[PDB]
Amino acid sequence: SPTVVDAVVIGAGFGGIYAVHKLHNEQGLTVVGFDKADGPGGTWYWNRYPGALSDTESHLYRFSFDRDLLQDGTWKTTYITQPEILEYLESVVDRFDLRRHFRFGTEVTSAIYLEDENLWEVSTDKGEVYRAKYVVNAVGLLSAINFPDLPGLDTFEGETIHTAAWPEGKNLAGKRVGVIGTGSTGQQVITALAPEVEHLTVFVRTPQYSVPVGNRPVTKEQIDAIKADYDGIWDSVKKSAVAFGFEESTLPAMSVSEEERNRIFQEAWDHGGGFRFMFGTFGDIATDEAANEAAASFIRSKIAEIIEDPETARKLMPTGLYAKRPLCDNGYYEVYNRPNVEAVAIKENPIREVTAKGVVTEDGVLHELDVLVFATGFDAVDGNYRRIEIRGRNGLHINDHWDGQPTSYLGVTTANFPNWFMVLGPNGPFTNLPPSIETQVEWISDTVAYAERNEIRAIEPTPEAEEEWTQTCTDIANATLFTRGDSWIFGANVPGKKPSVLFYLGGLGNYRNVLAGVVADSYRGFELKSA
Ligand SMILES: Cc1cc2nc3c(=O)[nH]c(=O)nc-3n(C[C@H](O)[C@H](O)[C@H](O)COP(=O)(O)OP(=O)(O)OC[C@H]3O[C@@H](n4cnc5c(N)ncnc54)[C@H](O)[C@@H]3O)c2cc1C
Ligand SMILES: NC(=O)c1ccc[n+]([C@@H]2O[C@H](COP(=O)([O-])OP(=O)(O)OC[C@H]3O[C@@H](n4cnc5c(N)ncnc54)[C@H](OP(=O)(O)O)[C@@H]3O)[C@@H](O)[C@H]2O)c1
Repeated sequence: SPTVVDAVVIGAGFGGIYAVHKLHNEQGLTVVGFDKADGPGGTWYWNRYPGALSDTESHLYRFSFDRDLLQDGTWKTTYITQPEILEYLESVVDRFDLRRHFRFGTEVTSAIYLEDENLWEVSTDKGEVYRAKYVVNAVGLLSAINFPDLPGLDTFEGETIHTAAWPEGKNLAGKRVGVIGTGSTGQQVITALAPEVEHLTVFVRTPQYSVPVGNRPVTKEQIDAIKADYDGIWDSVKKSAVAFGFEESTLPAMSVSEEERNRIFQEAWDHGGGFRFMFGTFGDIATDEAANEAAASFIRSKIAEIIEDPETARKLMPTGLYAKRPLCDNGYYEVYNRPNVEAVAIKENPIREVTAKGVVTEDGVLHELDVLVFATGFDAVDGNYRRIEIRGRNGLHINDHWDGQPTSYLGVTTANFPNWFMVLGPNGPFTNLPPSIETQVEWISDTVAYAERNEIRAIEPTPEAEEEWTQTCTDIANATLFTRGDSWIFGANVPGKKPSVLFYLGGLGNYRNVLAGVVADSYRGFELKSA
């Protein structure tokens, strides 16, 4: 005796919160949501590591769809910490009475399409079964935990924390900590842990490029000036490419004098923001090799000013293309001048084994550790889809459908899987994410309503349309240097995972233009089954 509902939503982050609001409050459908978390927040429920903070400016790292909720927003700094975002997202849940629609502490273990009924059968880890005509997957593009295995790790004194599963209230003051990982998460937790711990050991494998964040206090008059121009601010954001609120440059870097190139880089550096350094200074830093090297070397010279010990600056000096997700920090490079901060270059002096009481290097040197923080990445974009049994038409598994690379049509849809939608699924926009999540959930909500109104019982894309979208994303990505960034953005960070394109990099405005032309062209690329 399964529970019948119109729509199932998986995940209670940004995407699920909004999807439950659109499907129930606006369209009046019966909806059930799920999250293995005990409450809402998604990313910001799980990542409670110290230093966790958004690189989207405070006034734009939030929903834009409700004007009253925009005029009630509050914040203290130019950027916003994890406890502030979790609080904001919880406030959205109470504001729209969404809580009662969500089954928390529950994991969706299977999602099986029943063709003869045109219904999805969704079963959970608690034993309950549901049947729905629509399924909306908001399972998170940076959500499936990546946890590398090390020799003898099952045999260790003390705790092993992956940053995306940090226990609330855990403080490491006065302890002896090691951190592995030098991406955005590692930098934040290294910078936050340095003043409190008595010895920090950073196992650095690939040092990265990072600019100052510039997180400045915000006055009431500043907030009010933003609130009285919210419409135009969001209008410009949604028409732009990366949607961070700053003017995106079209000036080629090597077309100006060396002094002007320096002046522009130094202005962004002093202002702050990783995305602004990459896209707000010149227009070809991500597509022109000479422009990219000008940006990379300017950052290197700054790191050489900061880190006094030249041998310490050597291990932390980033080489190669400036083509990973732009990073910014609250004083990351100054940490290594502290006497109680050690850097270990893992590529020269590798990790050999985890002992009972610490980590041994091929140094013939053990580093004792009360705690070992894992600042490693995510099985990004497609990870949380491959972890569960998703079968569509003819019972074809999602892993067999996504045999090689994960694919979509327009980032929100895939073939053989009718009435089945993805928020931040494969081959979607690469922007400030809340306004791209809103764009997707809005199109998904409008597409369900169109099915309900015109009596369609199954919508799904054609293989021809899906392959056309893959090619469109592949051609655009091949015009950039991100394809050679060697990061999670192209699926190169998980061993066993085959690299591929994973993002449409045409920008949010072009993406929204593509979605609107698809709808106006009577859902071009979509097969409709009626009656
Ligand atoms: C530390 C950090 C900082 C970031 N900073 C920024 C930033 O400044 N700007 C920006 O644009 N983006 C940022 N991001 C990225 C992005 O904005 C967030 O990941 C965003 O909140 C995604 O929202 P979501 O709802 O799509 O997914 P998530 O927040 O990841 O929510 C997915 C949810 O689905 C649940 N789930 C998955 N599978 C199942 C299942 N089988 N059953 C039940 N529940 C399931 C998970 O528990 C999770 O709670 C950051 C990400 C991280 C990790
Ligand atoms: N906006 C924000 O402030 C913010 C903050 C945190 C996260 N994020 C988002 O989340 C993404 C991922 O961030 P993240 O830093 O958690 O992930 P990440 O970019 O994948 O970083 C993983 C780190 O772990 C290292 N590592 C991986 N496997 C290892 C192994 N087997 N042994 C040793 N070291 C290993 C990596 O080194 P290698 O490079 O050598 O592989 C890297 O330094 C970011 O790009 C960003 O989109 C955003």
